[PDB]
Amino acid sequence: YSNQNNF
Repeated sequence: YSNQNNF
């Protein structure tokens, strides 16, 4: 699993 949250 890999995730990036760019607010």
